[PDB]
Amino acid sequence: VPARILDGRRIAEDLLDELKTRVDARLAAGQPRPGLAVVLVGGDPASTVYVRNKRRAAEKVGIEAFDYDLPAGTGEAELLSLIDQLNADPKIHGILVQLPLPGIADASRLIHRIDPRKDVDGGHLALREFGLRPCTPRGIVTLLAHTDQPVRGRNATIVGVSNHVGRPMALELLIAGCTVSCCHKFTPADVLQTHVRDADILVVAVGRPGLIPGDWVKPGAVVIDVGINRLDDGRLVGDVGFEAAAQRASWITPVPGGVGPMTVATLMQNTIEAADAALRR
Repeated sequence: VPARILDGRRIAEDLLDELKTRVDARLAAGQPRPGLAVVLVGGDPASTVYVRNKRRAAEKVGIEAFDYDLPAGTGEAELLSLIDQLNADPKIHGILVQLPLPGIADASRLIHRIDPRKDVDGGHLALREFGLRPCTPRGIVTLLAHTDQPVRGRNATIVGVSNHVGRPMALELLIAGCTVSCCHKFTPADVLQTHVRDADILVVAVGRPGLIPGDWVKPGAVVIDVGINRLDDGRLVGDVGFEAAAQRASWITPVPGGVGPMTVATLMQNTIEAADAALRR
């Protein structure tokens, strides 16, 4: 695609650096290093990769990763037993169990057994993967700073299903000097089209496939499409027609799919928050 890929990688790296600073400040203050148990059952290739990315993120931050790789065919009973052991171990601050578990379609009883104070994992929109949860309102500017595209003086359009997720992004773009328009899922299609066609910065957070045909995208635009729509046939698409969009945009977010680095980095952040919460009573 002539458009470059605007993905979670650099915002993740930045967050891991910040998290390593926090773990160092904890160790400077005599506190334990946070421990993360990551459980993998079986040898599914994608899962093995996901778990390796988690453990590697953990080591990069200085969290001690305690690895449990268990054979396929391990039953619910043995997993509950393991979980109970991790629950009881004071050096373990967070517990992640990698899904899916071979032969255990419903993982609910296992997930619920994880002590809530160690439940560090705990979605029609890929907000977490792009640092665009409402609780991180500076996210959209951080993401755009990892393009080579100007912000100030440019036209931004935000297409949102809730006023609530769009509002902090609209706001940060206003403060960054953008001329901003907010369109709702109910905005008439012709009006929507007009505002997409004018947008150098396009943020789409609706969760409806096909909402924005790719050819509407302004040449040179930054397209940030966080919808995650599961189609009829299993496939994942965003709210924007990716192939058509990617011939016009200067930067575009990737087709959703898999577990990106920013999600993993946020799991490390949750681990350190859990370890920090445990120093109370």
